[PDB]
Amino acid sequence: TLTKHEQDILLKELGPHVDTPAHIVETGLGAYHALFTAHPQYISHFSRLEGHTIENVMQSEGIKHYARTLTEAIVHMLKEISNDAEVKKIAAQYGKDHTSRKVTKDEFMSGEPIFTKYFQNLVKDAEGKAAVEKFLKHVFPMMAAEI
Ligand code: HEM
Repeated sequence: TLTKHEQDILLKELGPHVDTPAHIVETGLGAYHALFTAHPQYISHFSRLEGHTIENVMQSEGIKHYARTLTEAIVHMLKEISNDAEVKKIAAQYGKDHTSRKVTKDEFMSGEPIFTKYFQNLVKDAEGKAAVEKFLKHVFPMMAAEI
């Protein structure tokens, strides 16, 4: 399980990106710009991104909705990342948000390297970039097991 120290480093270094509603949305938008630039065929899987392609998805109203839900799901797991039983419970809930959707388990896991690089570019030092990678490597398989 991640240590309380690692939880503290993550919360401290990601704090300026998740401290206001506007910051939450800008952090999420960056994650989707990375995910869809690598895999633009994933836009079609999200119901509110109907009618859009890579040329115009980032300007949509629907992408702002998912920017908040993705980022706030991540911050909920970060807040409990040193509590093994709670983060496993939370991650199971977020994985279950994907079971009946159009996304495959392989597509879901393809987000790991993209979100790791993106979130690592938001933090300031190597310790925090390593914690971001450890965090995502721990929660991605918990969520993916529900898919
Ligand atoms: C850190 C990893 C991830 C987290 C925490 C996460 C979290 C979520 C959450 C909370 C929802 C529900 C959205 C809502 O309330 O509207 C959702 C939906 C969904 N996610 Fe993820 N997700 C992650 C990775 C991915 C990846 C890599 C994909 C790949 C395409 C993906 C595809 C989807 C799809 C297709 C939906 C359903 C959206 C709809 O049809 O409106 N997720 N995800």
